[PDB]
Amino acid sequence: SISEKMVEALNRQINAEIYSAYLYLSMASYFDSIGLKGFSNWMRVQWQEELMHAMKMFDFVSERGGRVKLYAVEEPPSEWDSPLAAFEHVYEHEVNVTKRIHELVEMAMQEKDFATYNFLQWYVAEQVEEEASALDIVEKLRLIGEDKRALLFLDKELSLRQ
Amino acid sequence: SISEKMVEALNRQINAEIYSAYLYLSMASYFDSIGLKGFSNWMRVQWQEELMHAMKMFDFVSERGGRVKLYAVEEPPSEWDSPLAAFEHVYEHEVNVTKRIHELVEMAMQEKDFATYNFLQWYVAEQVEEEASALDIVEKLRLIGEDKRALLFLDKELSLRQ
Amino acid sequence: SISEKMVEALNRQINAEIYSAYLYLSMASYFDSIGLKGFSNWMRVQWQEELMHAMKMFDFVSERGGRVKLYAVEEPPSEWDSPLAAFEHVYEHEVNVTKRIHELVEMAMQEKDFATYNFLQWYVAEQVEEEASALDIVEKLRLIGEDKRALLFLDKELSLRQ
Amino acid sequence: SISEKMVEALNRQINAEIYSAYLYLSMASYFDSIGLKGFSNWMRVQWQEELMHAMKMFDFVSERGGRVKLYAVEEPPSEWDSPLAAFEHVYEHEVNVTKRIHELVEMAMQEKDFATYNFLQWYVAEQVEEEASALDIVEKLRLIGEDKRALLFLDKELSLRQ
Amino acid sequence: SISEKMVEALNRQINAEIYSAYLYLSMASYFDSIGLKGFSNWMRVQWQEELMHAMKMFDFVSERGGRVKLYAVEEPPSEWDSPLAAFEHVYEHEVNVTKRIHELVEMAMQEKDFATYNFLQWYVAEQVEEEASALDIVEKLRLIGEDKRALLFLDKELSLRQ
Amino acid sequence: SISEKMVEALNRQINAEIYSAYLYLSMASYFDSIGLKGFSNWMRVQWQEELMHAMKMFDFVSERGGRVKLYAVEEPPSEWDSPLAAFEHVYEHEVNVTKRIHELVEMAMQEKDFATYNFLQWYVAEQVEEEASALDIVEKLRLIGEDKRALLFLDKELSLRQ
Ligand SMILES: [Zn+2]
Ligand SMILES: [Zn+2]
Ligand SMILES: [Zn+2]
Ligand SMILES: [Zn+2]
Ligand SMILES: [Zn+2]
Ligand SMILES: [Zn+2]
Ligand SMILES: [Zn+2]
Ligand SMILES: [Zn+2]
Ligand SMILES: [Zn+2]
Ligand SMILES: [Zn+2]
Ligand SMILES: [Zn+2]
Ligand SMILES: [Zn+2]
Repeated sequence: SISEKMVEALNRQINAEIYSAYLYLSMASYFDSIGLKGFSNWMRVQWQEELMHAMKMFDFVSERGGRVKLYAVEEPPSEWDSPLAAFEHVYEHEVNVTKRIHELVEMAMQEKDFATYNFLQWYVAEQVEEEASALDIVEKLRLIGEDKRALLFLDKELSLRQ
Repeated sequence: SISEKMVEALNRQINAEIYSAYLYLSMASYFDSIGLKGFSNWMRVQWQEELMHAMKMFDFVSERGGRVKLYAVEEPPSEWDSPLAAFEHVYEHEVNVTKRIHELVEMAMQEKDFATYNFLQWYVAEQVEEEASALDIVEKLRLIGEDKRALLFLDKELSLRQ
Repeated sequence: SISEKMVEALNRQINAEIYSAYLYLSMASYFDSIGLKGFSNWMRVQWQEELMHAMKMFDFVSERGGRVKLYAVEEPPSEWDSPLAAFEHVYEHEVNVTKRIHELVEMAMQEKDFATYNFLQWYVAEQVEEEASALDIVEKLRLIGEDKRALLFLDKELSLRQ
Repeated sequence: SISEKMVEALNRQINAEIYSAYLYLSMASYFDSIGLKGFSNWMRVQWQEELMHAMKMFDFVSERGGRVKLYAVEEPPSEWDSPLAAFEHVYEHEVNVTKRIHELVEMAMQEKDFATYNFLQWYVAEQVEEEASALDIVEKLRLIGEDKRALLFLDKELSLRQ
Repeated sequence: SISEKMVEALNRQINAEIYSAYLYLSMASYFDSIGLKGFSNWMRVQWQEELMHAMKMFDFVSERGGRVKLYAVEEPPSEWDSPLAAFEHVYEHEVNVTKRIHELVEMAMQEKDFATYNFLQWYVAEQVEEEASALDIVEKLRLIGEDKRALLFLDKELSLRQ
Repeated sequence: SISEKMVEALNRQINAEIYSAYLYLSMASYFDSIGLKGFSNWMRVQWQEELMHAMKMFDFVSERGGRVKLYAVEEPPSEWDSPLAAFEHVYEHEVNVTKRIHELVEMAMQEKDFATYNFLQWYVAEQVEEEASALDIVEKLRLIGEDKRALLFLDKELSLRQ
């Protein structure tokens, strides 16, 4: 029954989801600059999805009678060494988001805030996919190496994402 | 071929459109906090629309051969004295966005960047609608004054925005 | 931001577009009077179209924050020497309408009223069609000459205008 | 009111568009000859597109009251050293096309020929896509280098163009 | 199989078909200059068709393993004394075309190039229609003489061609 | 512009595909002799399919303007120690065919004969299925050993092939 500490922690996480969106938008611009439009498209859809994660939590906080406060969204990095390094960064970033969602879950249960626990279980399950989807692309890119035809094949797969 | 100056200016405007979106999202939280879900709905539509403004320019910059650089999105104000004050802030903000667009249009003309000039005409037209829509709500709020039943009539009208 | 000078000029042009309509309605009566019901139809369609030209500008003036003032609509002439003379007048009239639109365009450019400038571009494009459509009929009526059978063929063709 | 000079210049551009088509049709022959049917298909589409560009300006010139004069279409080159070299020539050719459309735009601004100026804005925008589309393929071929499997992957992509 | 002799002769016929197209494009501008939009429609459809006759041969040469070489397209005549004179010129040009097609047929057969012989039969049959359609309109214009309504009736009939 | 060398290598592979068919027909007669009419059926289906492989390549060489030259089809072996040994011969024969296909593919790429490369990709993918199908059956026959009912069960399953 929503505490100030919970609302603050969720507002910080709204900020981290928007930051996640903006990181991937910056990667969209990186992949565009190196001609990989399929990879770009993947990042743009991820930036759309992260903003939906944020908005789902924005509505939740407000539905619970809490007040959403918005914080600065930081300037994201703009360059990566390669496609592999970008997706390794996606994976480590998402692993980190996972850690934060788990601390939120533990904070909810500590306060016996069952509505927040139940609402967060959606993110727990979405984090499982985020990490697996990023990891699978890291592994493909590791196999691919410098094979250009394979890089383009993957770029076409990623094109299809909606 | 687009100049570095013109790319930097569009990049700063992409940032101003994202901040616009973010201002409106902050307003949405303010309207929720005062029990005006219709006004809040209107702001949430406007936040999606400003992000569309931003992405149209984001795609144009790279289509032109330029590189988008993303900057920090500043923490927006979070309180307004009244619905009327919020919408006066919307109107003044949009008038100043128009000033920024027109300065872009001038800088394109000065550089004979016909491509950018042409592209920006969409924003010139769009700001006419932005300023009018805001101003119409300011004028209704002035006509309404402190009549709260008429405020809630407007609130219902705005909840219909899609 | 839209100047009083630009408003007044748009208001005079609205008057000119309604007078155009009224001039074509008068020609319609003239063509009925000499048994050319197709020519009459063409003028009735043109009267409806000029009114649409006027209303589009009517809506723009308030959208920009100005106020439309409506002025008297002048009594139009009512006889022409021939179908050709009537259509040469149509063509010259439209040529003069174009000159007036291009003058608004210049006044908007001089004021850096980009909004109004962009809006006027539709009228720019539309006068191209207006001049050519009239001129095509003028040219046919010159080719036709005094051949009344050919005149009536043209009358039946114009009766098809929707 | 459309000037002789502006007519000529537009007639010469109609020629340049037809030659563009023809050059692309030559490149389609070349691509067929080295067994790249997708690249050939892309060039056939582009030949049809350039003729549409030409026919748009052909129609405008007579709609403005001018007279199209048709000039000889020059023999295009028939061979390139590589697919990459053909597409570098596409990009350069389109950048040079853009320069001529922009000169047309200034000649229109200079003569206060707003009607032509406005009609040319379509070609301004279309040259943005024409340059980007060609540069994207140039950059792809530079990434592909000598990898013939990757080249054939790009050849299949380009088959899809309609 | 296909000989260099046969390819050269087909490449020159591809040129002649394109020149046919371009000739008919020139006549389109002529008819447009004298206000006959139906006639001009007919000439634009013919230009499209002649280009299709050309592309059909272009694709055949290439399918047979031959190489299409494109040559310059010569500046067509731009003026005729009358509609009748323009259609007599159509009729005579197509008569000459039919003679060259019959010559190609004979060359194929002398060479025992049975694939080319069979392919050109399409053109044999098509030249039958081309000549007859042109001659039908020549005879119609001959009857019409100076009758203005009859000229305008035929013009409308020709406006229906697609 | 398919080379003489490529044509000869393809003719040799037509001969190899016909011999493949003939080998399998001989294995049909063998399986017939030891009473396994499902195994026989599988071999007759394979004989028919290898003949289709051959005829697809016969048609390709001819469609490219090349000339198919047919060579002697050698006498195949007529006896095998057991069903297991027949299917191991099948397996190793197909692995040998795969190796010949990969050499044709590399010749094609060496010559930049992309139409032959692309055609050959059908055989590359078919050879994957051929090896897998034969190996699956080898593996089942090793598990089977001398178990009479398991052999009969596998025989009935091979009966069903069409
Ligand atoms: Zn997220
Ligand atoms: Zn995520
Ligand atoms: Zn905006
Ligand atoms: Zn806005
Ligand atoms: Zn009008
Ligand atoms: Zn008008
Ligand atoms: Zn073009
Ligand atoms: Zn182009
Ligand atoms: Zn023809
Ligand atoms: Zn013909
Ligand atoms: Zn086979
Ligand atoms: Zn096989």
